[PDB]
Amino acid sequence: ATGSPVAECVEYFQSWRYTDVHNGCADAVSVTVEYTHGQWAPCRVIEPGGWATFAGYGTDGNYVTGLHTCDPATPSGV
Repeated sequence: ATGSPVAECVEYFQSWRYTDVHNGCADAVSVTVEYTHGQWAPCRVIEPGGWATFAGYGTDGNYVTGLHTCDPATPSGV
């Protein structure tokens, strides 16, 4: 309700250099993340209840600040 960055059911946490977005909508949703700079990862689809690792606020990274809902387009869908 309060934090609504993407499909809602997806929830990230910041564990140093690991922004774990755990979805729970029961459906696949594409989520993107906006970093303090941009370590290139602002679009990845989630599996129902799955995760999406994103370069957290590490010194070798940036810091994801906001999640965004992505449209059906994963980087390399083989």
